[PDB]
Amino acid sequence: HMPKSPQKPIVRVFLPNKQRTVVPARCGVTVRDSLKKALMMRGLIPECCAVYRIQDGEKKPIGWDTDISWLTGEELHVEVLENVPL
Repeated sequence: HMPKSPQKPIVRVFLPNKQRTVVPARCGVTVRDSLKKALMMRGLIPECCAVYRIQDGEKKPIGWDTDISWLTGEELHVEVLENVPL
């Protein structure tokens, strides 16, 4: 056994209903494929969830299929497009 080793570059994603998670920013991997676990455990599909970052005080939208490496050290916030789960 060894202690935790988070010595990797990461991204801070805030999930709906006061939840949050941190994922390692890897080159080649998309934000979608990174947060797929977080979405799954929340029961949310990527197409019903919107992501944005804050730059110079402005909220700019982000595509799920963008490489998470582009967001190394960014704090993301998720929005629910349709709250009622069908």
